[PDB]
Amino acid sequence: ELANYIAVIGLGGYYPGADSIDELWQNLANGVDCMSDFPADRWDHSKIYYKNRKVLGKTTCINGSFIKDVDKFDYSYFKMPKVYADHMSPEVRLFLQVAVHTFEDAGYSKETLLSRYNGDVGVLLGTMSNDYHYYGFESNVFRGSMASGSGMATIPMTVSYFYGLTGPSLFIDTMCSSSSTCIHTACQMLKHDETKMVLAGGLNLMYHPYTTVNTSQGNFTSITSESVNSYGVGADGTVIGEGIGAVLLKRLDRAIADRDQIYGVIKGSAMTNAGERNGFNVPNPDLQTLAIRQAMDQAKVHPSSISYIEGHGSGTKLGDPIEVLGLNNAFRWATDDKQFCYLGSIKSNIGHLLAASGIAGLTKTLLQFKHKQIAPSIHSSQLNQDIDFADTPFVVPQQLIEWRQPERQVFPRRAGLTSIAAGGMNAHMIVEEYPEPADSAGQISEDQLVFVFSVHKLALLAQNLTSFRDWLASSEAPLAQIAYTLQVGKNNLRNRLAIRCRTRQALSRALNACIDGHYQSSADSKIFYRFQESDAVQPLESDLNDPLAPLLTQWLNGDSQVDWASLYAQPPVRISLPAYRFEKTRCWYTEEGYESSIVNPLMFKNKLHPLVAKNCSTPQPGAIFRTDFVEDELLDYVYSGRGGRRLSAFNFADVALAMPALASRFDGRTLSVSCAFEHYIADWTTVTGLEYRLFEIDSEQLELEFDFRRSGEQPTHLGFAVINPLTSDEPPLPQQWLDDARELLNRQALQAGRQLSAAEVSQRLAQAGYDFAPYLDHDGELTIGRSGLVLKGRPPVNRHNHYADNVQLSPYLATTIDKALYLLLDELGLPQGRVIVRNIERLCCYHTPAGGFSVVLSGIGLNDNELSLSLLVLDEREQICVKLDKVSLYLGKQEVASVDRKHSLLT
Amino acid sequence: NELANYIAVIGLGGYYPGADSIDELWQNLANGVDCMSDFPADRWDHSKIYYKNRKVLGKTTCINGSFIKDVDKFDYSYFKMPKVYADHMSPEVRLFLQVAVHTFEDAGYSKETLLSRYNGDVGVLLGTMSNDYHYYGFESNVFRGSMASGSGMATIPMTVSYFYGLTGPSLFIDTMCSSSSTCIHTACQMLKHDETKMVLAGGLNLMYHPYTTVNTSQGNFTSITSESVNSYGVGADGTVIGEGIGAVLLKRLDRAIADRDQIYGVIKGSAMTNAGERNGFNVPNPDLQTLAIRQAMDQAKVHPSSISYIEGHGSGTKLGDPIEVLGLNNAFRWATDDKQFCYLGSIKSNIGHLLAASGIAGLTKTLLQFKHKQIAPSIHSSQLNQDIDFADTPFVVPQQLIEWRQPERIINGRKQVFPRRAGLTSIAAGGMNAHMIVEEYPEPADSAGQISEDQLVFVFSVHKLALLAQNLTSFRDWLASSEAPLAQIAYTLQVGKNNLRNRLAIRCRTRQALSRALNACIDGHYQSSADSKIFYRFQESDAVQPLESDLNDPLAPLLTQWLNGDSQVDWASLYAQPPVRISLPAYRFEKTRCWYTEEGYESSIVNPLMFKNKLHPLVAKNCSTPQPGAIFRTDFVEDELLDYVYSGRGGRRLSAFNFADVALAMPALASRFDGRTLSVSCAFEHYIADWTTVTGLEYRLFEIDSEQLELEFDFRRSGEQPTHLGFAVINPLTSDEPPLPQQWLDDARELLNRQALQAGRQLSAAEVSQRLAQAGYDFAPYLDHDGELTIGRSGLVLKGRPPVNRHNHYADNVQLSPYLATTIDKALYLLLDELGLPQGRVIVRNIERLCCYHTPAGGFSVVLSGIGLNDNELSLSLLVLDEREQICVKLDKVSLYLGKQEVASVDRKHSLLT
Repeated sequence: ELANYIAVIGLGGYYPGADSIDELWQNLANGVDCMSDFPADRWDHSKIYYKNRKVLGKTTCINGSFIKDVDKFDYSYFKMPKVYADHMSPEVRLFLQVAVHTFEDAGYSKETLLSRYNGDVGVLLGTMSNDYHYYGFESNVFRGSMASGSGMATIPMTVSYFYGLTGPSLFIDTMCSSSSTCIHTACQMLKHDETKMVLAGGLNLMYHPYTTVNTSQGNFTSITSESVNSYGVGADGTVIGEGIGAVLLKRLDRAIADRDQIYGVIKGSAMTNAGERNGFNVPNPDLQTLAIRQAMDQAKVHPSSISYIEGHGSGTKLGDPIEVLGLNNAFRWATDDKQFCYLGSIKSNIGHLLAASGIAGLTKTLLQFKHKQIAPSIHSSQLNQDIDFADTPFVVPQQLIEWRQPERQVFPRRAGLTSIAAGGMNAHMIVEEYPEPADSAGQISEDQLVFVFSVHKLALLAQNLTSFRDWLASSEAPLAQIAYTLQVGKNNLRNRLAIRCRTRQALSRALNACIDGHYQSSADSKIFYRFQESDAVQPLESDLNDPLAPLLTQWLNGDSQVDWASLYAQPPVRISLPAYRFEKTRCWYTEEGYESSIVNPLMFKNKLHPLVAKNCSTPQPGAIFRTDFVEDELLDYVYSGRGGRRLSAFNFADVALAMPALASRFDGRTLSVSCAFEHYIADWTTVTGLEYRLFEIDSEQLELEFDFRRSGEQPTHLGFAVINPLTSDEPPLPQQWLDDARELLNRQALQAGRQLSAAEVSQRLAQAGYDFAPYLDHDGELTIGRSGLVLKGRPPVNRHNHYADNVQLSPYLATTIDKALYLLLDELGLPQGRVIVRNIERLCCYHTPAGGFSVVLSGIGLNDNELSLSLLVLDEREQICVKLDKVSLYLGKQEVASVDRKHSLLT
Repeated sequence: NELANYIAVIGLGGYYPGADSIDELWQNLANGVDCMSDFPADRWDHSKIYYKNRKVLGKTTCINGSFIKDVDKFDYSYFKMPKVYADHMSPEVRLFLQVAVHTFEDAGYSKETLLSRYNGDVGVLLGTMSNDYHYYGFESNVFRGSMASGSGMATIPMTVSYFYGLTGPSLFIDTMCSSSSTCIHTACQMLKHDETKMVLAGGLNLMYHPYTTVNTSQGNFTSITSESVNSYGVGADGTVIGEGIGAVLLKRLDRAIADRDQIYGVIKGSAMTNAGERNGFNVPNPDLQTLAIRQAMDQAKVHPSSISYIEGHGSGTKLGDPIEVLGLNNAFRWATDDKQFCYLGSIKSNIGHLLAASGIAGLTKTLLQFKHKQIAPSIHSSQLNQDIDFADTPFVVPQQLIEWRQPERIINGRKQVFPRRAGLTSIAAGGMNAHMIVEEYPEPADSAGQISEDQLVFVFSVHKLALLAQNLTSFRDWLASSEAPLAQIAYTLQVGKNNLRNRLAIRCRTRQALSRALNACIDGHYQSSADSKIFYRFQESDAVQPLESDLNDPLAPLLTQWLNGDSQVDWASLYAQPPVRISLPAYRFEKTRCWYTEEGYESSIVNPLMFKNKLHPLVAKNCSTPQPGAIFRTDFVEDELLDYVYSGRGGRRLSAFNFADVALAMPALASRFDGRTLSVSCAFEHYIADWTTVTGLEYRLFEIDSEQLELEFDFRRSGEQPTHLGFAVINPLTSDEPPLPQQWLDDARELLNRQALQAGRQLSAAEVSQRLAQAGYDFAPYLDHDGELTIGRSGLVLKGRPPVNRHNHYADNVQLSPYLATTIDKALYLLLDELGLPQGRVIVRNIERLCCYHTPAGGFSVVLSGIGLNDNELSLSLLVLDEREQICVKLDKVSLYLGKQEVASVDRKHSLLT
């Protein structure tokens, strides 16, 4: 039956929070959460983030997990021109590095694959995205440009090309189960002797911001959680992470004969599709169960003998319980025993790696075999309430524990691994530990020990050796396994170094003499090298009676096929050596500060100002600007009230402030503006445009007429503003006004007088028929005083438009003022009063504060049908950010008759 | 035992260019029909993105292709899906889903039958090299918040598996061009090892987004000269991409024989290899192709002499075709010294290279060859590839439709008659090779089965009553050309069509009765008669014409269950022997348009923002202030202005006449003189010898009064302040306007006649080209169609022919095109040359009274006359006329500046001045 089993002989990958596979294990073993924020060096996530799916074009993904150096690629090492690497998908580049790590980890240089198998090796992998082509597409939207990105099949075939492989090179996509499907396929290929080894794996990356927009619209990721709570407190959805992984697979009889490292044995694997169900993305537990049973059957293993399951564990309310039901039904036909098998998921640590979820899971499980420990499965200190684990075979491990061989006969450590595709595909495989051989150190005479290293760049030699020296200090491996694997399992590159010695001491000293750059061959070591890059040679002085002399002479001279094995009476078993340190040269289609239009779309960046799109001036005196009013381009500005969609009058204050720069005028000066409205737009729904006319009246003064229009109608005149530069010249603030604000702010910090919570402020606005979603609905506390009122605001971190750099008086602030004004109306006995601004006199605006602010209304008076008042906006340090001498409000028929003239505020 | 090693093809479907059914495709193949066509106008205007070579980034060199119809249409209702969902879904998923139905049904397996027989244990395996629908939503998101579009690759197979409730492996697999063959190969192994009961395998290629062709063009593997794939023929530069969607239903041979399926053919052996070590990612190794062929042959236990047809990759490249034939020869010649006994062709000659679908296309042709016992011609090979010595090979490329004989050989003393056997080969650019050996299979003697003719009923169902008449018409048309026994039609209708909500049954014993009844139903008269009884239940409208109780009649219960809407109905119990499945006509899906955009949409890829964000190609944006005058500014970027810039000795050049066009554009930019004919004069105050250094252009426009605009224009260079360039006056014409002076018209007349007659001193197009070349000009990529020059006593004329493909196909306010401006620069240079300045500099000082009455649609003539030399100024009058000889542009006077050594060098006695 050994011809039916498959050995994993090689393991590699890049994972978030770890620089090596062994660092990955320490993180797992120590329950480290490896999720993090979207990294600032890719894009600024605050510019595309929004809390729910209702604003199209943003993403609801709060965070993820990320590998380092996604843009780095050693193009020189893979004999590729740089311009080519710059245009090639990172999926291809980084998988190519991971492939070298996995072959090398297994103890198979390129040259050894040719010798042993004449390249008869397959490569199978999948990914669910490959978005690099967007760089060239987007550039082509603007200008004639080079396409970017690589076809999916280019990923495996480039590995096969670089390594000269003749076995099957396939890209396979089965969504989330893709890497497991590749692993399963590899096993069949190997079982039936179609190729001698297979490299199988997968990846998931998120280097383009649109990847997260598309993910968000797929509606399967959480909009609340920053973690994947595998079998714990179920979320609305999963969280996506990054990674790249591969295993090298060989049929078991052959791996034994070849004396490979065997991380574990795959003894059964099975796939099923969900089948008939109601909903594309809905699982059928029974078809999961079936794959699990087929895998166990094929492995000839009774389910009592399984002691660990690496579950899918994607973290959802409804997927997790379904998965466990699937597992339970796959066990309980054979036993009634409860909570004898551990159940976890690496998703808890690094998130859902989509196509790579299967290989990530297998990586953890193999690591557990190797250390004979079960890692914690985190974010599950509270277990999913819809799962009754006590009636299952399963316990979710909360700490690092000894993986004991279970007794029931003592059984070896056996695990099952499950991967589940959204679209229906399931995979389960049974894996078992394998014992290290008794004779794994091999046999070589000591005077024939030599340690050979090669790098492609002399710049990197010091690093590669430094990395190898520290690994050595804490390695347990016999010197003959290290020597043999260096000889047979490292790509033989152009700068070559040999250290002949027979102890660890000597090897370290020698290493340090090389790292320090002098290469003085000590008493306990001889150092030889040939560095073809520089032509430097420290020649081997050779001997007649010495089998090693010619072999070493060939290697140093650059030959690629040296009979190292002849030095050994028995070959040592292969071992894991530290990964080659690739050169980290950036290869990317764009400059580093680049922001895709996905971050700033053209509804923002094609406008001079969010409410002033285009200059349409004619040779006539005066400048003319025009804007198409499209509500969805202006989600920062428009809100609902009783009787229609609205937009603060104070936003036209921000337009008046922006005008002098649009006229190359009053540069660097801060401005006063007044503004008078001759019409009230109760419903902006059918407004199609805005027009502005700007006139220079003299050197000190600009005037702005503005209008709107609707489909089919002539223009309607809207308003008129006057804009002046500001100076030291203007009077000090009246003392009465500052006293009132001092007193109002103090009753807010102390909470005296009529006082409404944010929640109560929300209900008043809600019951008045206001809706401020998606960007204007953060409400603050209200203080009502003897002399006026204060309403706090806190601008959202995420707004719609993060491009415009000329918005001084922000729409959040503007709208916050509209709210203060309504609340004043309410306070004066007008719970339904319309806020109609007739006039604004002498508004100065330094900036909208990035933190909280307070809006203060005082000096409130009523005359005929006008409610006048003074307004200030202070920040959290109580620095005045806006000062506005007088707002005049217009009170309709109904407002005049209803208004409470008694009110203390008024008198 | 051994038959369990072989895989039967029991079903066949697809969509291919120039064919509305698989039968029509055979007819096209049998008749040698070229199915390539122009990029279709109902998708995009190819002339706006085409360029002849790869030097212009953003365009495509793809001349043509092949295309299926109705790439935008999808029966979302049949597939139980909201329309909005269908609209955002990749056509790859949508169309493969329809083809999957055709293929299951062609095999004779409804959904309900797949469930009863195998519990859905059926796999789905396909690939494609493109899925570009996501660009609609990406592009829209570049502009505004928008829904994403497109489906992931694995959504294609899993959607079929979802709709059919299948539990077998559902995989997307990409091995580039060999993808569909890799899928069929993989299916065979899964079926051999009994991992699943049947597999649907296939592939597809589509080009519905213009960018797909841009990306292909930059891949540098398609011909820039040929409108055909010349498989094994001459003129093989690079391949040409075609569209198609194909699948086959596969089952293990023993199971297929036992179930009495239609067996189109038997796959007896299949192997895959990768190219391995080699010099160049896209370079083949013929030895690894040979290894694949040998392994397939070994696996089928076939001697190479027994193979009588090969469906070659045949991609029509200069390097690939000889290499492929080398690989095939090496795979054969070890076994036989026979030459030219086996036919070799490729369906790519008819429909182009279907990339991932190349293999299932080739398999489709081969299975049709077996069915008809004929070898189809392989076209575009009447002259054979000159680097292939075919007489030293086993192979000949068939030029006609020929009968496929069972080949026969006495081998090692024993007469062997072999069945028709074919080898098929698919090759990927990146290394992967597939070869499979496929063999004809004989039709059973008793395929008609047995049933009492009283138990014949013909059952039909549709999802929408509105499509009923159409489906019955298509069945009736098929029926009129078919002699299939009635029992087989009845049974395949019973087990092999998805059972849908509107159900119709015609019960009758003969053809004549069935045809009568179909005619009736088709017309909406569903009444029974002596020779036929008609029953139905249309759940959609709730109309019922039920049968009556007959305790005796075997058909009553089953028919009642079926009409009532039951899925599990034991039709097989009517038959003493079940008939063999036959192919019935495809269901006619509703052709509703599901697309992300409206019809008429052009991607920015067609009109990029470097064109569409400008008010005019030379006038990007208004930057005016409140002071009188309008101000415009433009960033000078040569690559955004390929229509405009050329090279001369000094450097990069831009015709001065382009500024007359800018002036002509101005009054519309200022809302002035709408509709009126304009007159423009301009004076140039500086000559730019190399435009390379120019970074920007600035324009100031002023109203002098009612009837006059003045335009000032400057340029700037990096880190310099604006330099002045010139000054235009723009006035509208009155109809106070005198006609053209008579002399001037006489001269033009005579000169155009001299041109039409090829009279006097003429320079051919080639000579004019060398005059300019020897003077250091280069007009690539857009301004280089040099025409003939005619010189007479008093003027000259140069012919212009504006190329169909230019850089900017978006601007609508270009009246004097840059091609015409630059053609004027050429004429003026040729004047200088003829006056004795073969290296003369054209420096335009002044343009007096230019009117552009119309814009030539195509060809034109530039006429120079009234030529004078006064001090250092060469002045002339100029006309542009179109092919009808209507005056498009008239210009009283151009003034050229000549330097002093130029003034000394001119021939003062030349007739042009005399």
